[PDB]
Amino acid sequence: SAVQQKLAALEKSSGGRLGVALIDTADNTQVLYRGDERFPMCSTSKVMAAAAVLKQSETQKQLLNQPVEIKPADLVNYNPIAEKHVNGTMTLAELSAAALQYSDNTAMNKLIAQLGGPGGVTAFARAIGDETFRLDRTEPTLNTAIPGDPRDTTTPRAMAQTLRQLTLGHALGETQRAQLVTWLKGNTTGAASIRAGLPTSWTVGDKTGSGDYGTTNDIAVIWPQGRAPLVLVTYFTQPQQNAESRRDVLASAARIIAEGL
Ligand SMILES: *[B@@]1([O])O[C][C]([C][O])O1
Repeated sequence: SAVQQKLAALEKSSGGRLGVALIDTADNTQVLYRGDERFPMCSTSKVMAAAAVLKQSETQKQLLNQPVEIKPADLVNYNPIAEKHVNGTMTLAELSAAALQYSDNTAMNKLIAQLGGPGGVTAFARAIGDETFRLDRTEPTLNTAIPGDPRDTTTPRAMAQTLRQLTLGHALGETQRAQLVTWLKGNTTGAASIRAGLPTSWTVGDKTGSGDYGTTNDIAVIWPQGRAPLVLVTYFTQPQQNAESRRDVLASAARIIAEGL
């Protein structure tokens, strides 16, 4: 299609490897580019950890209000919110929000611990029908994004389907789904990524990711004004370990997708 030709051209111009999956929930049509290739998730994996904790809260009704102590040893490489609460506590809701809206890595590690390790996050993916997602490591090493390494990867197709189920479907209870959507819509890290390629009037909830090898990711639910929502996953990684982030590629891919509608 026109869109696949434009995405291939964008990829060629960028020097890296681009993966895209769009689900249009109007007709459940899909647009895929490298849709079944594995990409390092980096921080887009935080959506799965937060959703797994939300799923737990369907039975443990007060779980999100449980205080979790932030100790100095807990701090890793990027902890914008957790740093503000060292030697104090954050609730699981606050940690989930921090992981999602600020990409706080300490928050992610506390969520992983709550789930019993990376295998607990992966188990939740399996439980909602995602056979592709795998979380193997904690922060910060899950961002190494080594070419060919299957650890901490998923495919665009799988992540788009899972994000659809979590936000628009019923993998979560009604209050939990609404909470997740609220958290994603409040993301603070996404302005230069998918959002930048879309009409300013569209509502977007997204989670970015970045890692080594210039890995630059964003996964989004998009609510166009007067139109069924869309789920868009854009993964990008580069051949040089020290490559710079390329959020503009994700913006451009979103723009190309949006043109085709
Ligand atoms: B994710 O990818 O988003 C930011 C943090 C930095 O390590 O991880």
